[PDB]
Amino acid sequence: PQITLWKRPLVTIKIGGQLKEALLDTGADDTVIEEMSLPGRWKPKMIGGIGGFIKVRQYDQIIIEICGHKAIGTVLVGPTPVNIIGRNLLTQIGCTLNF
Amino acid sequence: PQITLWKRPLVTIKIGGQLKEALLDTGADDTVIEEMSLPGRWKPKMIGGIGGFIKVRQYDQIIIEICGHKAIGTVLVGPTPVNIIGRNLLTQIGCTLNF
Ligand SMILES: N#Cc1ccc(S(=O)(=O)Nc2cccc([C@@H](c3c(O)c4c(oc3=O)CCCCCC4)C3CC3)c2)cc1
Repeated sequence: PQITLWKRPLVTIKIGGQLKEALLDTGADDTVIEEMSLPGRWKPKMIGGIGGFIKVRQYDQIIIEICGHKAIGTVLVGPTPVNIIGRNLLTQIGCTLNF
Repeated sequence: PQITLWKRPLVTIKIGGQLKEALLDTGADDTVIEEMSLPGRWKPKMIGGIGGFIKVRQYDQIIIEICGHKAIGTVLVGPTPVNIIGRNLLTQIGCTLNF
């Protein structure tokens, strides 16, 4: 739908069998979820942000049901303070910025 | 106009007279800009990023032209990786998220 930005755009995502809320962040390239157990193999890597870099585990092709729609792609797991849905998944559910 | 998220939603902003590149970040509450000279008096602030917190100088009433549209609000100046345009100034231009 259309989402106004007076409030944090927080949605409910279904991932790895668990429900979690996340923030739609158009600024982020990837999707960073809090430390949790996901199945598969992963390669460790470091993403940087405001404040510095954090070490994370990159799992490939994971399915996420972000707000009623499914999407597949990479998910980085680690010590992030908030669950963030980034560009690599926002494009899959057809999200655009309009003004 | 309408922006698809296949590439970084970078825009040309005009602040302080200089032209700068900025990222439209819907997850960011406030606008954070790399170091520079702005007018007035400031207050201190700490904003929480993915990798931790950083200290910033808050300036209010700053005139700013986000790709054509001119908004007037608070800008935080600090040690950021890239200039971010947050919701405080994104609601001023009428920006929304659609899908
Ligand atoms: N929930 C929440 C929430 C908590 C704090 C804040 S805050 O005070 O605005 N601080 C604040 C200010 C500006 C941005 C941010 C975010 C953030 C990004 O969107 C991006 C990156 O690192 C980040 O920390 C990576 C590279 C730089 C830009 C690209 C994407 C946080 C939400 C994840 C937080 C905002 C929201």
